[PDB]
Amino acid sequence: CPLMVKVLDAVRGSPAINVAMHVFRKAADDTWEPFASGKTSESGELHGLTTEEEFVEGIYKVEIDTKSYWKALGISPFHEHAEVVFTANDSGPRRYTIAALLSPYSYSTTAVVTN
Amino acid sequence: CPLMVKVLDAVRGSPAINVAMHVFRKAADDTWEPFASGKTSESGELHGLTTEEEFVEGIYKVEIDTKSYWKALGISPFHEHAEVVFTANDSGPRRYTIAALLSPYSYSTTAVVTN
Ligand SMILES: CCc1oc2ccccc2c1C(=O)c1cc(I)c(O)c(I)c1
Ligand SMILES: CCc1oc2ccccc2c1C(=O)c1cc(I)c(O)c(I)c1
Repeated sequence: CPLMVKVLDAVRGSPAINVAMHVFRKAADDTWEPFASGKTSESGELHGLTTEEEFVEGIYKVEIDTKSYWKALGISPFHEHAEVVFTANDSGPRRYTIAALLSPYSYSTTAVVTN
Repeated sequence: CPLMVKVLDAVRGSPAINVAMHVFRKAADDTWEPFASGKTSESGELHGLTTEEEFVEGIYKVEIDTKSYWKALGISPFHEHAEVVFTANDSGPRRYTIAALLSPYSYSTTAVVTN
């Protein structure tokens, strides 16, 4: 699992469950091409998005649909989505965990990158 | 000043000075059109982006060039940029501060919306 995404809820102190997200990869013409998508599980984690063969060098974007998550909880959030953009595998393959911690008007994102 | 941006540095404990950013407004065809841009001041703030007349309801994206900021300090960053995508809503007189707190492998953003 070279790319995993973990989402937490800072209001409830819990994993953020059923959070949809889309992953895009920048193509040679500099447009965003669909790469993978999914939703977080009961643990707030989304596994199995890609494989080591498919996950080549490039610039990737993870668009986390935080708006839908908050609205289903009756909260009108500030952000449309949390957007994480990064170069992957520039120095050879890595494993990437993209984490997001969500509040209605704020979010943080970090990456844990291992060899 | 209906819209202001402030950027802090979590490694140095200081405003993030000379950080470039562009603001985009979502167009009818889902494209991002340039709206405003600038560089943060010695206080890490960017003022005068727009006016109340021009800053109408809609979806806006602030794209913060965090990669160049870290490169200039000699620090290897994870993100290509920090993106903040939000809907501007007319519900009372509102002034928006978009803030970002930067680390090489992590960032946080929040909105301080006041009257
Ligand atoms: C931005 C997301 C985030 O905010 C934080 C605030 C305080 C401490 C950690 C975090 C954190 C994490 O990244 C994170 C949390 C867990 I639990 C975890 O298992 C993994 I891997 C990553
Ligand atoms: C993500 C932005 C952010 O990260 C933080 C981490 C800890 C405490 C506060 C913050 C903070 C702020 O909102 C913020 C900070 C300052 I100083 C400020 O002048 C204004 I307006 C806003």
